[PDB]
Amino acid sequence: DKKWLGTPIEEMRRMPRCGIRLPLLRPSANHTVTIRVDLLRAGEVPKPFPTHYKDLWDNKHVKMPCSEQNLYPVAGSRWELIQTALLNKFTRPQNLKDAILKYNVAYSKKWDFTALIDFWDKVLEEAEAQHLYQSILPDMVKIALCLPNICTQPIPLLAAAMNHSITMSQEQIASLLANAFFCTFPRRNAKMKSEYSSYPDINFNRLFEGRSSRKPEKLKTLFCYFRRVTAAAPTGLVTFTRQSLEDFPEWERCEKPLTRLHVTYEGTIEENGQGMLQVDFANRFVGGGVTSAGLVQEEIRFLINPELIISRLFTEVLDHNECLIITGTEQYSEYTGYAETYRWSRSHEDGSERDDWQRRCTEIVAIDALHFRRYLDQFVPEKMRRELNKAYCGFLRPGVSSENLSAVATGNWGCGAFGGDARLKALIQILAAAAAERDVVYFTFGDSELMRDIYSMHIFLTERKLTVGDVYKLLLRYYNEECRNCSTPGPDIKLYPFIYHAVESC
Ligand SMILES: Nc1ncnc2c1ncn2[C@@H]1O[C@H](COP(=O)(O)OP(=O)(O)OC[C@@H]2C[C@@H](O)CN2)[C@@H](O)[C@H]1O
Repeated sequence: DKKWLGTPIEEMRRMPRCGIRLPLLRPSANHTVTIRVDLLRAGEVPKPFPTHYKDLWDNKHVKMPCSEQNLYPVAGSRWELIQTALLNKFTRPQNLKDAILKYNVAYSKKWDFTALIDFWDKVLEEAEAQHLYQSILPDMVKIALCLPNICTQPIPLLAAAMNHSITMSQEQIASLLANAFFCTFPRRNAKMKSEYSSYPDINFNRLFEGRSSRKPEKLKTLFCYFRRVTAAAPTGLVTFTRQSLEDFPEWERCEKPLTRLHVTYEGTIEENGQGMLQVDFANRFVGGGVTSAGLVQEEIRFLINPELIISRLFTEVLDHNECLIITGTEQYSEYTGYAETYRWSRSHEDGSERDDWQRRCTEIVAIDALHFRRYLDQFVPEKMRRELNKAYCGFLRPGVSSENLSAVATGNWGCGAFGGDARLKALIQILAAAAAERDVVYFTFGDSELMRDIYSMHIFLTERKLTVGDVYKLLLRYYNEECRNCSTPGPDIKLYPFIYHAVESC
């Protein structure tokens, strides 16, 4: 045999149908809202609040390109320079390189534009190139230069240990991302920077470097988005929430029972996870290498739903106890392949319903696993506890009862690029979801043996009525008996065989 095992997917909970009704949208101490809630209507472009541009240039807010404090030593206005540079007509790729470098002179040797030049000159056909420089690029410039009429309210940084939300319009995000494309955000470039060293890259200069064969596919994917959002203004909202928990369960003592499992070797988190909490296998610097050379699970999601990318403008590097939750991003592209075989396939028309805040009914959580360079390192209790607490923070929704929480749509978190063991991580996610009172929908991404192994272990543990704490104690025993005093690189016996023996022996 079967393509899926466990509980039928029809019997799992989904949004917004399992959704609480939303409370009224309102600005508060822990929620920044950048549009007029009183004027928010389905099918209408949201109105910025406030009506006129207000600037903050300080250690707690985004440094906007259009700030009067964005100055260049000649002090002149850098925003005036950006406007003059970008309002020239482009007919050849050198023109675009030269424009970006007019307000980035310190990087005129360091930033390579080979990928941009090759895309324009050596990938596109003539009519496609013409469309790019006659239509798409000038439309992008115009939405970028409208920034102070669109993003009128200062955007707070979602800094370390903040529990805070930002809700902004898809139109505001389009203007911001056009700016990132033209690399206009100040103080976000120097490799020896201080203020923003703990923030991800936002400006898109590394998208334009080198000769990776995947750069044309990343550019096709982003130009699909920019072509659609400059042609017809998008009408919905997107919320970005930083969440930080203080109190974690005492896992060894947790008496909660396991929840339900559906596990399948067909399908993906993004297509088969509708109405479910969709996991992003993140970097602690959210978005990973999306605007540089990365092209695995996180980067692909950030390309096909590009509104995710703007999280990099204001989300500080995640600590152990933190996650980011993004609600309302839209899917603009379809893809084939993965990593070095990734291709843009076509435009996607998102058919998601919107909630009462005009957000697409798509909820994504970024949780970063640890990057293990040795196999045995992940079985150390400290490290197991770390992964449990991370996943718990991602799954937990303080205030909300269990019957209003959708299933988690997840899979082989930490077990590709980050070197984790899928059988351990599967159990870690099962326990975290149990403590958060959510069911699990687990995609094994073509591994049919792994599907049968996860199913068999879950139903073994469930039938014996083992608690979260019972299971965690078995993890601690595997560590003590097979890993702690182990000389060799791999242990003598595997986790699942150990568990079956320990329980059946008792
Ligand atoms: N779309 C997908 N749906 C379900 N599973 C997927 C999907 N895409 C990839 N996978 C599976 O998930 C595994 C792990 O994906 P990776 O992206 O390598 O994740 P992980 O090891 O946590 O690496 C984290 C870093 C940090 C990110 O910025 C970039 N990659 C892959 O080896 C596949 O088996």
